[PDB]
Amino acid sequence: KPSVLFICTQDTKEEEARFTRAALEAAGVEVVHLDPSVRRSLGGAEISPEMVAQAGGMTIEEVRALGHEGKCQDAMIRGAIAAAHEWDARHPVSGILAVGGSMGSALAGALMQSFPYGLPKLIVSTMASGFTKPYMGVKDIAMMNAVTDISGINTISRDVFRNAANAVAGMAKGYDRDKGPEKPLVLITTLGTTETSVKRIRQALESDGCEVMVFHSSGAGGPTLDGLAADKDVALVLDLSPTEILDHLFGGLADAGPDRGRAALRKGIPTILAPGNADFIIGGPIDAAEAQFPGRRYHQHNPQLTAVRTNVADLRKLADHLAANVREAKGPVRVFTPLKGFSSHDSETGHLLDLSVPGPFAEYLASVMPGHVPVTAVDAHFNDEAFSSAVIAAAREMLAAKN
Amino acid sequence: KPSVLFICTQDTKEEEARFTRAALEAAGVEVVHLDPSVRRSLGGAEISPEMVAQAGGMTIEEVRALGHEGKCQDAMIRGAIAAAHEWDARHPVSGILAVGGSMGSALAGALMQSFPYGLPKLIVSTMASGFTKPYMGVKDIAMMNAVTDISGINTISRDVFRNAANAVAGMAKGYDRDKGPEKPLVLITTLGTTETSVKRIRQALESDGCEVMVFHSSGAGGPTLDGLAADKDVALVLDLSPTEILDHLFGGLADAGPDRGRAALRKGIPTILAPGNADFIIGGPIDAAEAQFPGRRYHQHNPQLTAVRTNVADLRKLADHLAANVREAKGPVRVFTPLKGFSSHDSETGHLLDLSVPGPFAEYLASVMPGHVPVTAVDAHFNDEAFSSAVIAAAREMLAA
Ligand SMILES: COc1cc(C(C)=O)ccc1O
Ligand SMILES: COc1cc(C(C)=O)ccc1O
Ligand code: NA
Ligand code: NA
Ligand code: NA
Repeated sequence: KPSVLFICTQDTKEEEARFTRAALEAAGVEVVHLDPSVRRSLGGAEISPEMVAQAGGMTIEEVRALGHEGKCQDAMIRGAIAAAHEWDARHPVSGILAVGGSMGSALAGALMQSFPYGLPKLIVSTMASGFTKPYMGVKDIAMMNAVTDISGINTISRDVFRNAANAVAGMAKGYDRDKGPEKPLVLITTLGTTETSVKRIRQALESDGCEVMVFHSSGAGGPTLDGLAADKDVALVLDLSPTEILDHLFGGLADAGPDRGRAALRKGIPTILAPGNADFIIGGPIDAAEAQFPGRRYHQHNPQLTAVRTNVADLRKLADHLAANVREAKGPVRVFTPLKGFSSHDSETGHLLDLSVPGPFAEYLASVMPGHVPVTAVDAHFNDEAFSSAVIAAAREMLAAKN
Repeated sequence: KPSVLFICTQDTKEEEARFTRAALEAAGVEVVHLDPSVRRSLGGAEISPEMVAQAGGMTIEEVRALGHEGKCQDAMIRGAIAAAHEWDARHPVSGILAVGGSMGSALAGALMQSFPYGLPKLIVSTMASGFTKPYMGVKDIAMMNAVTDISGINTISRDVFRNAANAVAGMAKGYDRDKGPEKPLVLITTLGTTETSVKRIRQALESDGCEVMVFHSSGAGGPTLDGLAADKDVALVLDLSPTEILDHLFGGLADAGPDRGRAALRKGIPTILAPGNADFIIGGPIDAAEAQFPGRRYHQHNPQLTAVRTNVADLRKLADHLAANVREAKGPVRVFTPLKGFSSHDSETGHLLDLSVPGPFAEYLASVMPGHVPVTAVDAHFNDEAFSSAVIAAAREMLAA
């Protein structure tokens, strides 16, 4: 029998998970239930909430002690993705089914984007608003809504759950993981403010036959890349947005701890580094951000998040940290850095342009990197075709290397 | 074996269509391929493009010569829906799978919205924008997207098509159309400018246990309601937006011919009429709309569509036509009309407001409707809670009768 990874929190409405798991089993698959609940642990799940938390580096006690709703969701996203790949590496699944509200669907979307293209993936959403919007697109994720007003406002339809179980079971029984052409797996980090070049890079390498995954470097994406680099078969890492490292260095909101970006280097995966988004630290709401980082220029991204302009002194600490990471690398590394700005905020159309910073940064980064890691300073903005073209050419050389 | 209705244009996706059909067959279903192609008519489709066109009342050559995105789409939607329900009438399907771009996905969505809640439904879209947006919400339609750039930009993936076929076959093999309680079926017409009250009406009757289908009355929706009313077990029709009748009278863009709105009445289904959106005729872009409909007032709804303000005389013609239709009714009919405006364009925060029209229109409408059909003039706007509540109360009485 094929195995389906089933993602569903039991702390709310435990009958949804019970019903859907029974419908999967009745349709002829085995179930591995991953339960990322924070409020209560009901039992009956292969991957318990406690296991989920710890896979991400926190005990559930520590997760429950977070006083920040965003950081708490990030911890369970990080844990769920870590636990799912740690499991799949040893016991491969043939499909992923998720049932959740706004937060649970968002967690499932991120997790599903980190599994291979073509693996069956289905989210059953239970919020009245639209489907979740996974980062940079739905990709191959199938979506169904279970909310109906028939028989009562905001009924959660068991007919949808039954249809979803029968669908995923059908897909899983038809799925042949070791089929089709093998596609080298390329992992990329980005923020919205570096998507222009990241999209060009993605499209070029996919055109070559690679499978490219793109992760949002806002607190959980970088850790997803790091987990894949350690536990799955990755051909190339393009760690182009070190937001989570820079925020770690200065107390920003994307802090994901000190080991961000080290895994690929320790595994010896060919890696390209770039300083996308190094023009800002991510602070909180404007009044808090200004209080935490006085005397700077700010851009209010949304009500919760403020881009805080960096300076040369800030980026020398980033350079030092990246150089130390690279000195631990067990495989090849290249570094590319743009001379005319790091993101769309740091641009002629943005609110944080400061052209005095890229030059000194590039010169210092080259001085601290070891001799076997060349730094290429590109006379372009990050989002210029000249910069994506330079990264693409380098990626293609690293992917052409023979065993 | 159960059957799956498979919607896919072969004139642009022939390889994908044959692959996906084969995958459905391998997974143990029979396939009914409905092919709404507009360029070519390739072999193997149960419901050919020619049938899609003619089931709606046009030859495929006539559809091709429209040259016009909206008129072509409306023709193929009307035809695809008529042909699909005609097939299903005698040979019932157990699921619907569609594979298409922007237009094919939208046609599939409209067709799926005219089939019962819970019947397996999956749209695989092939446009880069992602999923299509079915009118007033996805409800029970499942969505996938097959675009990928791997091995070539704007590829569409065999892995996704195979997953989609396996999914719908699995759902169809597990589907029991007789499971659960019967839901009384209620059909409603609307435009975006009457959605505020229609949403309340839908929610109240769904919460009573009804299945409610809602149709956009822009050229294909009304005809879908009429087809269902003629041929299916319908508990109640709320024909609250006679746009397609008004545009037939004046040559507007939602014209769907002379029989719009008659089927439910001729059959005898309990029906409520209202004059939602009677503040405007639908014209084309503003310059052409002014030339077609001179001497009026206009509101540019989007670059393609202009709302052309109606006047007293126009609405007396509409009332005459509605009354003629009602005199043919074989079952209960009631009428509700709002005294403070017919749509969100005809409101204090709308660009077509004319509060001098609803009062005299309501008087005239009552005078030409037969006396056994009540005509209630509500001292509210169409989209006010008082108006939806009046319609809901009458709907409940008519369902209980
Ligand atoms: C959290 O993700 C983002 C934050 C910013 C800021 C804070 O400007 C920009 C782009 C992003 O994708
Ligand atoms: C074609 O559908 C619509 C047209 C209008 C106009 C022409 O104002 C308003 C709402 C609609 O849902
Ligand atoms: Na949940
Ligand atoms: Na549950
Ligand atoms: Na939930």
